[PDB]
Amino acid sequence: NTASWFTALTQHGKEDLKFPRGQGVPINTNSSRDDQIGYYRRATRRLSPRWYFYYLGTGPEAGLPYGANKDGIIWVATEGALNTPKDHIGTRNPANNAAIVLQLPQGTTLPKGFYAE
Ligand SMILES: [Zn+2]
Repeated sequence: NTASWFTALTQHGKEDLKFPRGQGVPINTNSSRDDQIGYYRRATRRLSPRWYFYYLGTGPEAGLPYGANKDGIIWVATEGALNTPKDHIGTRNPANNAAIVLQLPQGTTLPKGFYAE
C-alpha cells in the first residue's frame, strides 16, 4: 500500500532484477550516506513487470532484514550505508510528493532488458 519515492524500473526482458554489490540505490539528495540501502520489489500487475525501490525497513517488506530471501525482492546498498531501518525517510505520500525520477550514477550496469523507462 505504501508508495516508493522513485519511478519504477521496467522489466522489458526475461531475467529478474539484480545489481552488483555497492550498486543500484537510486540517487536522492534528500537522503544521507547513512541512508543508502534497501530493496527493489517487483509489483503485482496494475505486460513487463515493474520494480520499485524502498529504503531498508520501509514499505511492503519493512520487516525484512537486508539480504533476506523472498521471490520478487532484491537488495542493494551503497558503501557507507547503515544497516538500520530508515524510519525518518519512510515511504512517499502521493498527496504531498510526486515520484522522484529514478536515476543511477554513471557507469552503472542495468541488467539486459532493464531501462530507467
Ligand atoms: Zn537521513
